[PDB]
Amino acid sequence: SEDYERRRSECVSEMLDLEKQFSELKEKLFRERLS
Amino acid sequence: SEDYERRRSECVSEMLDLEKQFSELKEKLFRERLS
Amino acid sequence: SECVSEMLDLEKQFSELK
Amino acid sequence: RSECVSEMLDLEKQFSELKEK
Amino acid sequence: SECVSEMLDLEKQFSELKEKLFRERLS
Amino acid sequence: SECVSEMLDLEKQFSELKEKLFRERLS
Amino acid sequence: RSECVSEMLDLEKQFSELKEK
Amino acid sequence: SECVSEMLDLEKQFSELK
Ligand SMILES: [Cl-]
Ligand SMILES: [Cl-]
Repeated sequence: SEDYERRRSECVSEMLDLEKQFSELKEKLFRERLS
Repeated sequence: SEDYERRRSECVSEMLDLEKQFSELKEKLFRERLS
Repeated sequence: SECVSEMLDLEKQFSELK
Repeated sequence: RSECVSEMLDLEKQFSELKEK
Repeated sequence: SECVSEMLDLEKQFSELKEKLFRERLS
Repeated sequence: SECVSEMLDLEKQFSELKEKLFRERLS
Repeated sequence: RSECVSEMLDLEKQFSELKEK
Repeated sequence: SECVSEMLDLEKQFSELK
């Protein structure tokens, strides 16, 4: 058997994590460029 | 006299605030669309 | 500030939208 | 009636001003 | 109206700048 | 290499989806 | 040598898979 | 998970980039 939704969620959570790192960098660059 | 940099910073801070509201909505929509 | 009062208006409208 | 437009326009210009140079 | 199309115009400018900054800091 | 051009490709897909979602939830 | 490319490709496909339907 | 191990690699490379 395969816990398809558990596995899906672990993958989603990693993508969310990487995308929040990208976003944090974009927000830093935005604030630095305007300040 | 005009505290040009103080005034500039208050304007910048508001723009940062509005843009963080927009970002929070985009992040909510992203997570909901992937989950 | 004009920049600040207008942004506050915009922040309010974005809140109401949501 | 129509700050939406007027305000957007002004804030658009202020944003260009802030990210210049 | 709570300014929707104009709010979109502005958010678009912010997002375009963020994408350009990211690409530049990295490229 | 720490994968830079490929990291940009992916971030671009994420940002494009976020812009589409925002526009849709609001339009 | 080159997971960068291979990994990007796989994760690109996984991202399309996740946002489908 | 393949998705997870690859993402962790990508997260590490993004950290190293910074
Ligand atoms: Cl399992
Ligand atoms: Cl003053």
